[PDB]
Amino acid sequence: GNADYNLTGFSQGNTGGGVISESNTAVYKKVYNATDLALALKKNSGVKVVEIMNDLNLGWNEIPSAAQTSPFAKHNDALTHPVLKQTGVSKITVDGFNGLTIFSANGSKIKHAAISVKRSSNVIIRNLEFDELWEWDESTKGDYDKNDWDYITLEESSGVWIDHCVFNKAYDGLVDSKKGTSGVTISWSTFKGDDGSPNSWVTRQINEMEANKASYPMYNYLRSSAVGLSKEDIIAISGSQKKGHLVGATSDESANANLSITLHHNVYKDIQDRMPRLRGGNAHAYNIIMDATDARAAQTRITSGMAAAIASKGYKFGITSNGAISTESNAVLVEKSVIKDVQYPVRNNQTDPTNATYTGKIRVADTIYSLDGSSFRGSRDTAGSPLAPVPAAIKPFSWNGFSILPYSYQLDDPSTLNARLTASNGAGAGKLSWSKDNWLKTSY
Amino acid sequence: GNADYNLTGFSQGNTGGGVISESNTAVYKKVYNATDLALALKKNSGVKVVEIMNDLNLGWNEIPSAAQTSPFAKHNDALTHPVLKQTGVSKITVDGFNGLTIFSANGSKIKHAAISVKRSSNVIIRNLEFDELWEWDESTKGDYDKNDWDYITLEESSGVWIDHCVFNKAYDGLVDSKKGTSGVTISWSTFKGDDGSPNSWVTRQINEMEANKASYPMYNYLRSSAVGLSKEDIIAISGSQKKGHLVGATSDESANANLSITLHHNVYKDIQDRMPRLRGGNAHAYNIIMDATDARAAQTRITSGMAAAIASKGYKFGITSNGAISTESNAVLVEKSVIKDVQYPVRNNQTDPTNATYTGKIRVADTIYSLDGSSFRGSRDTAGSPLAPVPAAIKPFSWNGFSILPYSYQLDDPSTLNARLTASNGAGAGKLSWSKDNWLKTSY
Repeated sequence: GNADYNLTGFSQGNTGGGVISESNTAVYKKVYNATDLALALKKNSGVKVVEIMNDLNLGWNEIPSAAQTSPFAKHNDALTHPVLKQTGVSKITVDGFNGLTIFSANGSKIKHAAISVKRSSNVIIRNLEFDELWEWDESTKGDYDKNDWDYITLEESSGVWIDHCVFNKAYDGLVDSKKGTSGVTISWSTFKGDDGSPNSWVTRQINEMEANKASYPMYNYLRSSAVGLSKEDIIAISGSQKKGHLVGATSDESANANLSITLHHNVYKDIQDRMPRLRGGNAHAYNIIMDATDARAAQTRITSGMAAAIASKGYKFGITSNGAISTESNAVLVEKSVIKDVQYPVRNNQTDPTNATYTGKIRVADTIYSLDGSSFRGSRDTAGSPLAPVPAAIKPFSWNGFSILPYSYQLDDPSTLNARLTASNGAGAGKLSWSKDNWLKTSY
Repeated sequence: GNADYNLTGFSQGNTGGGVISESNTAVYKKVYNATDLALALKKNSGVKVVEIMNDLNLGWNEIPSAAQTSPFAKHNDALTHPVLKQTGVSKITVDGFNGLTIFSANGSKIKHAAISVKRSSNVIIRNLEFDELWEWDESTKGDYDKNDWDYITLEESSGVWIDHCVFNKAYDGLVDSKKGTSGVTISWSTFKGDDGSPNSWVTRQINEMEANKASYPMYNYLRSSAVGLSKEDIIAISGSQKKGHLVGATSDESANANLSITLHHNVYKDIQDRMPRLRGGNAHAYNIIMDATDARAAQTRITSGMAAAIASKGYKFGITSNGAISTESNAVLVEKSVIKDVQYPVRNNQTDPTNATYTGKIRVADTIYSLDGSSFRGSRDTAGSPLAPVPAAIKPFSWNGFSILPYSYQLDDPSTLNARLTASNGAGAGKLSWSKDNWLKTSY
């Protein structure tokens, strides 16, 4: 039952904005447009609950002039997506809030904006879908290093629960946790790539370039006889999301040791990397799914000779196939999860395998794994395990600062997890239909 | 002016155990004896603040039986000091801590024990004096290569602030940083030798040998007609501390590139060497004093013919006169400091001056220097400077991995620095008397 939906993990104790009546207009704000949101989330507003009432199109050029002020700012410019070049892209900074809930009753969408949570505590964000924050990268040749658009970034914050949300493609990260942010739980959420339908977000981006190839040199090269990718090939390869969760963004900073995050009952569908990528702190994932089936299929479209031609011109275009990554003395435990078609599911050092300073600790327990039709269920520790950490000499697993995790939690069997998380009442926004006061609660 | 006491430098971002009330007994431990310390510093104890309440005598043979267990272990045996042969010497290993402050309210002493910090992050150590961890070396003939007793060793750790501490003689090093440890600041601290008073620690060691000369072949040789040193001469020459800070202990290890350390507002009185000695990484010293006046005086007791007689028998006994040393592609900047009676204040290659791989980068900016009554104020780099790096071909200075230091800081003028640091509210333990909660803070 509904206790399956309880707050668990490192965000334990977070009550957000509390249980507040919708009639308490001073502290419960119903948001219908960008101006309402700007007024509600203005620093020191004192607002405790923000109810998003409908989809919000929050790009810098489409919002009312009254909304073009803190907490909204113009983000880095859209350079390539025909829609985003019109709408613009905003960055909305939630700063200094202590005890805040942002939710919608029926899975409203947040489009064309990044959210940054800074210097805040006890923030709950639930039942929202995040979309239309990706575009093709010409400027940095496939590296996605310019726009810096991420759906949610947490900085120097404490106690954050993101739950029953859905995230689509992003130029950079989906949910990143930085600058010592502690007490994060992300649960019951869907992270997915583009599905390649004929009017998909990615297809719309590619169709624009196909009609004007000379204006997009990387795209033009990929389509040219030097490489030989079809437009359909490029849509398929571009469908998967390049980056999941960056937990600790700067190398060898001691504030990273304070990062803590729990991921559970989430689906990561065609996410190429960072589930999570950790530096220094403590991350626990249980009952998650990393299903990279479509990304793995897309990789079949790039042969070795094509890959050589792509890289020979300095372009990055292809499929990364990573799962969980622990670096820089971090601790990651994955348990009772399902991993499909991820080639390197368990990584312990990204920077220099013979420099132990860059190695993290990582362990996987009772997890189902499949690669190209293989079948394994077990741990990272048994001889020959396909979940063994690579590539550095292994640092024996232990948490950082405690012997056992400081919370209890309920575990499902991984063999039935895919059915549960992909059901009509599974992970994501707009799946759970109950009275809206339930979105303010943290246990059932 | 309490902001003068702010945490700065590479340990920025370290908050230690945080602000915790002394009434919060689960995580704030008052330590009166070795057993209390052993319980508080046991791996995974979860303790955040350790308040040392009084001087601690922590030798392996003097502590309670209940304290003879991890995190305490027996160190290498005392072979020569009459006191240490009775008390024994312990090694206390702080392992796996994240966010820990160890302090005392009034400058309590830690005696007869080495502290090793391993695999830890965000550690603060303040207002403690470290003493009685030196003895005469017969076994390695003056090399001090056997006992391996150091007051503090940091290994594979991140974020360490040592501040308002005092260090006396040690067999080996005072504070060493190893195995890729980064984010270290040492500030407002005193490092001093023995003062040669009639019951000083060094005098007690020499008196024991004077009464039993045949049992100490090196001491006996030095006193013999082959050399002609008096007991008083040997006490004076032994008074200075041989080694300061070893930052990177193994030649050409890739983890050395990750070492970072800031030294500031410290006094190094009669320290012969290693202020700091760096391999590979980055070290910044500002507003420090290296005052080797008494060591320089002691050197006058060894004439050329005496020195030749000492060396001819394979003994090392004398006065090294080094300051800051950068090796193996490391970067050391010293600025706004005072250096007195150090003959070789700036060194760039200890292992083989004809091999550039062993040369480090080093620069000194606006520093006051005096040798045998001379007077200079200036930099490393100007013609005829007595602060020029020796002895290898000079590598142009630059930091490793960054262009400018990743932190901001205020510089005092070196002309008033000696007065400031040797004042009643100057560097060292037992010097600041403010309410004890101030020892937990990192800014003022």
